[PDB]
Amino acid sequence: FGLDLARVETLFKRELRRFDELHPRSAQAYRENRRHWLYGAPLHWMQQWPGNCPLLVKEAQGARVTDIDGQQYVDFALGDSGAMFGHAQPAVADAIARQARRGSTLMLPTEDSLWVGAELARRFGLPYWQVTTSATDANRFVLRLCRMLSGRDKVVVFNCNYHGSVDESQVEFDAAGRMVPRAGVHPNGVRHATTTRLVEFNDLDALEAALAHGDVAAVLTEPFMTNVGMVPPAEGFHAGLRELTRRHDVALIIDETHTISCGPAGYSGAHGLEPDFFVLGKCIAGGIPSAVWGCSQAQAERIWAVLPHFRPGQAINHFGFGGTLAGNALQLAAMRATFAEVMTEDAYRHMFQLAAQLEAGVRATLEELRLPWHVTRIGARVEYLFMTHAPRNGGEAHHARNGLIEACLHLYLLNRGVLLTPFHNMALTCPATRAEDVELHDRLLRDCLGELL
Amino acid sequence: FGLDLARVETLFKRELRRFDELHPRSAQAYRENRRHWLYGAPLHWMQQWPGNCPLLVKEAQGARVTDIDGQQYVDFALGDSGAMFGHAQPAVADAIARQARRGSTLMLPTEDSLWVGAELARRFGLPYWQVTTSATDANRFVLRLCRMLSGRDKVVVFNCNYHGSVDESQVEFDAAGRMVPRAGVHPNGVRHATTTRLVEFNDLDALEAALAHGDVAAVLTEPFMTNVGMVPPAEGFHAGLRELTRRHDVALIIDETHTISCGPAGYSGAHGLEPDFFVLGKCIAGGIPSAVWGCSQAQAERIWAVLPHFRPGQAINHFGFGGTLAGNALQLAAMRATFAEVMTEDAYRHMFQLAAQLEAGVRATLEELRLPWHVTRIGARVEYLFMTHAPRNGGEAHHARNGLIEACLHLYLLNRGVLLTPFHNMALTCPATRAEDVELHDRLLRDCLGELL
Repeated sequence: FGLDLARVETLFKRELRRFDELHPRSAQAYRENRRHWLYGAPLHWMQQWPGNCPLLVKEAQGARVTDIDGQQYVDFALGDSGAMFGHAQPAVADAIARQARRGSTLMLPTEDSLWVGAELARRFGLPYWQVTTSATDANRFVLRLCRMLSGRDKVVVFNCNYHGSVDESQVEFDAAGRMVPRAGVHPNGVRHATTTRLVEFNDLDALEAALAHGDVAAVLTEPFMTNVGMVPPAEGFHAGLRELTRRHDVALIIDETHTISCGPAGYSGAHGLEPDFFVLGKCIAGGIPSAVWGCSQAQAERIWAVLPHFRPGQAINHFGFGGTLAGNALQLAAMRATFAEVMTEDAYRHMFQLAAQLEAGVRATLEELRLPWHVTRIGARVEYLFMTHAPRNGGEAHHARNGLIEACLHLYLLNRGVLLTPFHNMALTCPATRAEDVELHDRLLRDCLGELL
Repeated sequence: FGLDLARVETLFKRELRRFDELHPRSAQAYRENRRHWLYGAPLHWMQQWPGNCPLLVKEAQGARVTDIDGQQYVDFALGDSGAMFGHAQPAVADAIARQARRGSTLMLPTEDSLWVGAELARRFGLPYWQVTTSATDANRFVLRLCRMLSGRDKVVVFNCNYHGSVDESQVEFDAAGRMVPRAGVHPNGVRHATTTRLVEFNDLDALEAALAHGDVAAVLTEPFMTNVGMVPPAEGFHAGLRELTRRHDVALIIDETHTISCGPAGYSGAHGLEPDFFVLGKCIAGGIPSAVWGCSQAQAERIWAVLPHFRPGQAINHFGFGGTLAGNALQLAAMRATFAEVMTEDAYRHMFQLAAQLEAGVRATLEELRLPWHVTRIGARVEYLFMTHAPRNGGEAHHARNGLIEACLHLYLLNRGVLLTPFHNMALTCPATRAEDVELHDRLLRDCLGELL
């Protein structure tokens, strides 16, 4: 990857010692938290920050975080996109506080549901919506409904996708081109040959061959892959994807949980896509677990004919999906504030300007140092990969990842006051990001890479 | 069932008209919400309230709800248990408001995690914990870990269980005693013979026969069934369940999402159960979607052996579970307030007094009217079933449910100011419930049943 791995290891060890010295109270907290949390924090992913323990946060506002050791950071991680529009957005926090004090969960709608339903249809261009407690659940539930409406059992996913804890998606290609369980993800009692057809992104011939079996209920995809580094769609890919799925009467599900970085209507709105289903989680409810999903009228009519509107006196049933706290008053209040006050054209304009600045800086560093790496931007979200050219598909991209180099870069920045999400080589801008914060990122990355070379 | 169904239909039709007359603004709202929500509200379950639409809530506090028509209710539904300790509990709402203003989701712990971890271990008597965004997810993720640690693929569940949108649980017995997909729940590409063994509750011989195949990773159960009416465990059943699962090296997962009504440490802490895993969602975070799960020391050691603590520089992986907003700062603040200030001995004592009063009142009415029905209480939660004696198992219980009678009783009460969850024949008390609220329930139920007889 253009670096001396011994120099990376040397720097990394020094930065691990620096991390211990700078964050003693977080380290003390980790010793205590390891006594009662299975993985030393409430979520096992939190163990995967670089450094010997996760930081404990004292407070955060906008793009600023302060830890319990008093260290201050500019935050480009933003809750791994859960806080994409910044921490503690005042309209959203105010809406959450107000609604909590007048009922958070009633198993009933409020007036905010009226506003949000109409907003979702206006913004995202599909008429009918539902709310879940996570993007994962939106994907699971849409796939169930697609199986119900179509009578077909298989879902197409793309190699090196991520759609959450959707077990049918947890597959990869092995060296022989066979679909096998994703590395490190147990098959969990699923035989994926019965549930899933796997294809590489940007391969219309392979997609045709998969759909032609006649057993595919849906294609589930990001419109631009973001969970193996960034994989842009090739020229003509979306048009082909849309055409093939129409021809084979296969649902096209577009998951914008990350690609909502592209604009206020997502990638789909910015590029004229025509999804059958649209999924969006992570960032829309101020840090309350939530997602929305939407569908076309044509899909809605097929769903209603296999799951009719409930009749008076009918036997109660969940029908295998929904959730007790899904679509609750608190979620809807937070969503209303987010869509009305936060996810605006002006907000995105600012985010794009700062993200473009960050992208240009990374690119200049990669060019100057002659690294065989590249950087990509989708709106507010910027990521680099350790290969010379943009990947054609997820399988290609996967080879351009490295745990040690990633940990070293991330920790060097962390110890000097910049947080990057540990799961990506990405930076995300929000309305509170300032030009100085981008300059600090840029300088620190350049310093780190220069020390390595 | 001891009622003439034509008389029930007649009363129900009258109450449907009454509902329309009393709630015109909610009906107007429904017409609009059906344009933008697939099932006319954010969550499709909300269509299953009786009456021609779900009520739109204006505000709620404690056990009091006011709708957008200005109608006032006493609430024994409490968000279908999501608001078990009342609406707008002041310490929990204050904690949510405060935390929203200082960072709600950071992909990092806060100091609240220190207190909450220690509290969960103290309260529930298992040492190690994790947080999810729902009870469903806690169940799914525990089952994945049990498959990983055991190398076995099957889960045992009980007929007419409910554990959330856990696909492997969605089975029932047909008329021949064969395991088939649960009515109204599509198999979703699963062949359940490969994932699931089904037994009736309170049947140790059948349980032994299922475990003896050597292919069961776990038994998943409520300790007292609450989702088909109430099915108490028989004398000696828990002792047998614990012993058989030990003998077969099978994990016992106890789901307390409802049975937390039994007391501050759940049914398990009242009755000396020895769960390998303990799951609790719905009510612990003030209406923020959340759940916890805990495991024994012995299970922790087996999990760490298959999924070791993350190492610096290791390649990132979710391993198939967790979620982006799981274990977040906002959830932890709400849980801390709940466990510290809300789920107290005094709260439970109040809840039990009012629930015992409600139970005794229902029973007096059933006995006076000579209905072939019975009522059961587990702590704060009271439910009747349309059969003379407590059911021995879920299959028996399922025959003593009836959509039309249930809708009629629920609507009669709703139109006269008492909310009951539409999915059960249950009433739940909270610290804000008042004696007069119980008296109103008692009188209205007696009036309804008297009109029918």
